[PDB]
Amino acid sequence: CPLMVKVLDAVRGSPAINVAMHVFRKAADDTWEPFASGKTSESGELHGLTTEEEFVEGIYKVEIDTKSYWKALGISPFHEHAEVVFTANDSGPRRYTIAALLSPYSYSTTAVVTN
Amino acid sequence: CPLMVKVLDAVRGSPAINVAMHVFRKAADDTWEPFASGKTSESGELHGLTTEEEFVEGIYKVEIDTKSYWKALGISPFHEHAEVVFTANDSGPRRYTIAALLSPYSYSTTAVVTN
Amino acid sequence: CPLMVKVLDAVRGSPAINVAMHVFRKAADDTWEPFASGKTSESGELHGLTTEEEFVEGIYKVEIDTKSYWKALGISPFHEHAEVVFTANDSGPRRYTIAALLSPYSYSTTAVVTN
Amino acid sequence: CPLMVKVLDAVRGSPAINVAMHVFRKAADDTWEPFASGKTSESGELHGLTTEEEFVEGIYKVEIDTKSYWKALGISPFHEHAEVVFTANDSGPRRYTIAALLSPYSYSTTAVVTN
Ligand SMILES: CSc1nc2cc(Cl)c(Oc3cccc(Cl)c3Cl)cc2[nH]1
Ligand SMILES: CSc1nc2cc(Cl)c(Oc3cccc(Cl)c3Cl)cc2[nH]1
Repeated sequence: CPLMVKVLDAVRGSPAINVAMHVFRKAADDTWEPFASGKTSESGELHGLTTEEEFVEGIYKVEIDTKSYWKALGISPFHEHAEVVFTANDSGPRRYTIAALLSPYSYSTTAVVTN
Repeated sequence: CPLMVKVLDAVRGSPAINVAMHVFRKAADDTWEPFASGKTSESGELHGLTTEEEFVEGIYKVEIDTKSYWKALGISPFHEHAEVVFTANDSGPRRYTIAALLSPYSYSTTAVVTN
Repeated sequence: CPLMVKVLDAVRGSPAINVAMHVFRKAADDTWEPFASGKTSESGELHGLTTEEEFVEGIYKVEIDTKSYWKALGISPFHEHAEVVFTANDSGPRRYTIAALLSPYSYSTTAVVTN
Repeated sequence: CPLMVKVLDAVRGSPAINVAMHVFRKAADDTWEPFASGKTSESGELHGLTTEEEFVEGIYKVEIDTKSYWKALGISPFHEHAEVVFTANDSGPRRYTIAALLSPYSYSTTAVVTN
């Protein structure tokens, strides 16, 4: 699994469950083409977005739909979504974990890159 | 000053100086049109982006060029840029402060909305 | 002002007001002796904790009563308090700003050390 | 496993490996008694600190030795250590995961509490 996302909720002290996210890849004409999408499980994890063959070099954007997550819980948050934009596989294949911690007016994201 | 941005460097424990950013407003056709831009000062702050008359309700995107910042320090970063995407909503007098804390593989952002 | 603390609320997107904290200095027998204390202002800031003459090199602990803050908002928090423990070291003129961003089950803290 | 700790490094984009930590529990005389200790594995995780029987109600402090971690990597950080202080098992047994993200001048911690 070369691209996985883990999301935690800092208000409830729990995984962030049912968070939708869309992944895009920058096309040669510099537009964002849809690449993969999914939602976090009961563990706050989203696996199986892509494969080693399909996950070629490029610039990728992970849009985490944090607004829909908070609204579904009856909370009005600040951000529309959280964005994680990065060049992937520039030096050969890597495995990426994107971790996110969500509050209504704040979020943090970090990346774990392994070879 | 209805919109200010402050950027901090978590590696050096200092304001992030000379960090360029652009602010976009979402248009009716869902494109991002330029709205304002600048570079952070020696205090890591960027003031004077817009005025109350101009800063109407809408969806705004702040795109922070974190990659050039790390590159100029000789450090290889993960992210192409940091994005902060939010709705401005009229609810009493509201000043927006967007803060971003930068590390090579991570960033945190929070909003302080005051009266 | 060689030592200032700023506290933000990530649930409400606001300064954390009336947050009490104590600062301790480590003594030669490894106990923590009281050094300074106060409560954050309406801007979430606590100034005037110490002076340059008094703020000598040493290990300092800032103990922030985050639990009382959340309790007064009707929210059950995880942490008993937030601690920031650091060494003050003379390297040019150095002002210390300690920032803490509070959520019920999380906190982030950073230091900005300027000249 | 009722108490586990996961630590990530925001500078290297990796688990934080070989981070030492000491856990203390507040005794009836209000002193901190040593409870458990360990170091994070290659995955940045520390398991096996305690057992369900031994992990009774109380106030616990997890001291994460972030200074030794950064120094061992030749970096001079701000904090002496990161502290996580919390009441555990007040409403019956729970499982706690403490997650931490480390930068030289900043850290974030969050808690995941499951039943
Ligand atoms: C893939 S299993 C897993 N490892 C984790 C490591 C950490 Cl640090 C974590 O918390 C965070 C995740 C993102 C930003 C911050 Cl600021 C924090 Cl604190 C959750 C984690 N979940
Ligand atoms: C209301 S104006 C304001 N000044 C600030 C100074 C600091 Cl250092 C601050 O910290 C942070 C900024 C971003 C992420 C994190 Cl994780 C933290 Cl901790 C927030 C601030 N907001």
